[PDB]
Amino acid sequence: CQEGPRNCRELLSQGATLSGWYHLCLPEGRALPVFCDMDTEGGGWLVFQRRQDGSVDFFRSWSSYRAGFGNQESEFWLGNENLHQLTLQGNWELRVELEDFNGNRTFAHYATFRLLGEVDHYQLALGKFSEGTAGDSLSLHSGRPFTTYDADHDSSNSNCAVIVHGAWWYASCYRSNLNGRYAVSEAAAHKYGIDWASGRGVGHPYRRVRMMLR
Amino acid sequence: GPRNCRELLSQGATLSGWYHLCLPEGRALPVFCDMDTEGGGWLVFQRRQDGSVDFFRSWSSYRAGFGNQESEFWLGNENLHQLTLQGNWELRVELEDFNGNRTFAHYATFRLLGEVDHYQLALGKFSEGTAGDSLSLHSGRPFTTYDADHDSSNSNCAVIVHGAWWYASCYRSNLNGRYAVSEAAAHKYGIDWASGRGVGHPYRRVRMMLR
Amino acid sequence: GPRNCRELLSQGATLSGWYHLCLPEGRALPVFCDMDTEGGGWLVFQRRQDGSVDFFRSWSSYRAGFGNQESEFWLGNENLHQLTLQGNWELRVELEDFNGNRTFAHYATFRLLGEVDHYQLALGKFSEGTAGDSLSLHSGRPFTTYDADHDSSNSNCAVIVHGAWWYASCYRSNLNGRYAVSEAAAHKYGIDWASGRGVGHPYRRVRMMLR
Ligand SMILES: OC[C@H]1O[C@@H](O)[C@H](O)[C@@H](O)[C@H]1O
Ligand SMILES: [Ca+2]
Ligand SMILES: [Ca+2]
Ligand SMILES: [Ca+2]
Repeated sequence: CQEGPRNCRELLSQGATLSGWYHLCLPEGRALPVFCDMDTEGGGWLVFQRRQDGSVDFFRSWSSYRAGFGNQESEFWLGNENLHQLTLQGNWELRVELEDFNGNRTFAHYATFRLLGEVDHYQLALGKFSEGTAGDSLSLHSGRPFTTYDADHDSSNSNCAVIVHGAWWYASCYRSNLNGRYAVSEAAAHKYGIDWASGRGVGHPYRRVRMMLR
Repeated sequence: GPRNCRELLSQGATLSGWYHLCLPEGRALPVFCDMDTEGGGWLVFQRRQDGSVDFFRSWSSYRAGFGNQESEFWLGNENLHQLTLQGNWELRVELEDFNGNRTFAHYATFRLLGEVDHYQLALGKFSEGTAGDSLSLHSGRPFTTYDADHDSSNSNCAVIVHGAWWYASCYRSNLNGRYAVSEAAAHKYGIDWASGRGVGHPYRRVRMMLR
Repeated sequence: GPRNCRELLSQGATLSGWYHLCLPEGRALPVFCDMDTEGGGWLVFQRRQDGSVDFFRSWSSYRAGFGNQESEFWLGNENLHQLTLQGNWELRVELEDFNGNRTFAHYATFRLLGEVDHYQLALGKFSEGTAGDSLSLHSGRPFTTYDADHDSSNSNCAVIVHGAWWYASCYRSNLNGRYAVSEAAAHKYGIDWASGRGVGHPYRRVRMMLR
């Protein structure tokens, strides 16, 4: 990792103005492909999660969430270890984008986002809510470890990941569940899906979601 | 690094997609290469498909380029100037209507002058094309955006027609105009090619390409 | 990238998509890596899925590769020969019918000889596969295109069946064959796998991949 840029803002500043896949050079000297959104809200956003069509299975294990998974062309999770390494230094603001089946867009912004390391179960450290038409459904999850079906760290007598078919910084269980089970419409919706409580509520999911940092 | 798409094709890159070019300033430039059409080696510098990207942008935005490699984009006037400094690049314009019929226009050469000359279009002869000629009018004219009026109208054509182009008063083509998903949704001024479907009768997909 | 998709995955490349491999000669080769299927690390060298790309192509086109990163392609015979000069590459064939049913075929090893040997297929033993074995017949045979007949037939298999393959007289598999959008539009010879749906009963989606 022969130098490279440290984030999407730096790529943009350097003249990379089209959104798409770029390599960042991580602090440890490892190259990482990432999707940079160079257009929304001034550009320079590192998109680390995307839901679009239900083509990719998000009901995955600790190791899968740790390393990342999915398809560049469609849906993915960048990986918790990548996110921890990226967010160690610098202030990264979080933007969440949501789109319902009508094509109505809503959003949520948070001042900072950081994940602790694997020993701390990639615990979420979330900054304060700034603004968002979708409302705040992630603050509850701040301070909580990540749990998957094979790594129960939540505050429930059960395994929330198993219970609600996802992976997240579950409590018992959630106000948000963006790595939840995909549904192509309300009819096909699951009890627990790609939900944002303060927007459309539990059991009433979104068609497209993105989570992004700048 | 490679300086264009034909160079890339010659070295064995035979699949159409995104590649990196090396600009004179030692800058890496992502570009879309069409490695198939008419033998291949075409740098696609503008694409419209779905209305997902806003094309009503400022001088600075058009100078730098904007958009999404996954969908619609404008490569950027400065990028285009630097690319076309040398060589004679042929221009191919591809249009697709709402029924899916494709038509085209071919111009012998395409070059943009520098920013001091307002990215003036230098265009060779229309050679052939089922879409007919709707760019010759614009040859020799500076680029105009809503915040930088260089056209031949007392008003600002970019504002009147909601786009950016080498406007006169105002246009025979307007490929950076406002997107419309169907006819029914058509704007008075849209993604238009006057010799093709005419002003006010837009296309669903457009590509502008150099080779 | 390193030598194959497994090595990329092992270095942290966990998202499926287009990566670069560095070939023996020192040429960078864009390839698609599937980082998920059966643990991931598969290099996909052929993909069919729409019919948007013409697969009835010449010897030199099959040598160099052709298609679109976003959709259908053939990686190229010379590329495959270079990749398989070293290492052990298992072949996985993925087939999908018009109902979404997915079947597979696995072979222990896969290698292509050089051009002087007409990119002859060197195929290992069929291990398992719900689609059954329809490539074993083709092992040890030269590749054939409409402009280069090397098959075991008095005719040109590539012309008769409209594709390109390691034809005998003619085939039990024809995955580079003419696309069909339905079972109703099916051709005498199409994208066929004898032991699967059989000759004349084509698939909607196909991938050929190595690990
Ligand atoms: O029993 C699980 C439940 O946990 C709640 O806190 C959450 O609001 C619901 O979405 C549901 O997941
Ligand atoms: Ca628990
Ligand atoms: Ca004016
Ligand atoms: Ca013969």
